[PDB]
Amino acid sequence: SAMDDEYTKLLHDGIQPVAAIDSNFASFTYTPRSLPEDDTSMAILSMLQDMNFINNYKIDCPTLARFCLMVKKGYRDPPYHNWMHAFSVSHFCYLLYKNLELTNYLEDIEIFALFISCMCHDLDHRGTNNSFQVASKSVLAALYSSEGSVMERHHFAQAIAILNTHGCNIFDHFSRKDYQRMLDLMRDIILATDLAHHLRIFKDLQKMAEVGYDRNNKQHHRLLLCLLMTSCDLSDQTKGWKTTRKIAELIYKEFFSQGDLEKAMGNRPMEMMDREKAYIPELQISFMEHIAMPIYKLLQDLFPKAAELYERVASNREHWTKVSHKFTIRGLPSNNSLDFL
Ligand SMILES: Cc1cc([C@H]2CCCN(C(=O)c3ccc4ccccc4c3)C2)n2ncnc2n1
Ligand SMILES: [Mg+2]
Ligand SMILES: [Zn+2]
Repeated sequence: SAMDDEYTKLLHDGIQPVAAIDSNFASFTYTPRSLPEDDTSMAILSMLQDMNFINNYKIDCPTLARFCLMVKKGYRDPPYHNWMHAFSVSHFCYLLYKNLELTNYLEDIEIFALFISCMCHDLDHRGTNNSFQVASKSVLAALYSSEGSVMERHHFAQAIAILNTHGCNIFDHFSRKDYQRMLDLMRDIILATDLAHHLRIFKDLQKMAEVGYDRNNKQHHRLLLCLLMTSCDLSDQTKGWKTTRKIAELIYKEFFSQGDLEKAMGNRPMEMMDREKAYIPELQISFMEHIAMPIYKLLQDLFPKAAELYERVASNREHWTKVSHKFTIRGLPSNNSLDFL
């Protein structure tokens, strides 16, 4: 068994110093997708250690090693919503911790919940979205469609199922009150990853940003955790152009595969999921303008040190404008043939 030897080494070899992963591992310029997948569970432990969660919460090391491997194992391999996505989202949470002084805004247990939620937030994703669950009358829709956020409820339920697996409950020494709090936070934070939920609370986020963050305001904590989660989830867009071009490839491969399935079901896919209609530069510009940029502008409004993130996302949006002309075929194709007509 592969997990078992992986577990044995994770537990008995000791936790690698976070600096040994990469020289700018803690920088907003680092691209966590550069880390070999085989190295990621140890990197999770290193980040947990560096944020002092292992010692502060007296987390059992065998239990933690098992949990981390179980969470990794709990992801399938669609083009985008896979473990490397969850790992990179988790890494960005770590970056927020290291760069933005979250301890001035949030409780320790909230920051811990955010990170664990990042690890778990897309568990068992099947490469299709909430709309598809309903349209395809999936088991997940049968369970959760009446509440909405079908996939996100599933990701949360999967997280709980991992904790309820013998040897994997990293929280089971917590007080009943603290345990209840952690699982409630995980619920809220994972459900916040539904972009429909983000769009619903957007005005509230703006309102919070304009009056000013009040650390004594419980609703402000809740709003901030949502914004931070969303910021982690979309953080691929805060990297260099090469990263975001690759992530566009992954997203649309996943989306177009769904679209093909919808067509086969006799359903007309959304344009962004229809490989015959989707014009990727215009779609990406739309995503950046209408969704990503305002999120990181809000983050900047709240945390001035986050300015560079917004600036990157803005820069990436302008890059799509710049390359768009390359999507139109001028001259002949390289084979000199018009066969594709
Ligand atoms: C890091 C990142 C993550 C994502 C998606 C992840 C899954 C959910 N997403 C959507 O439902 C969604 C919503 C609105 C959209 C509008 C225009 C184009 C695409 C859209 C996609 C976002 N995209 N999509 C494009 N670039 C991304 N970059
Ligand atoms: Mg998700
Ligand atoms: Zn995600």
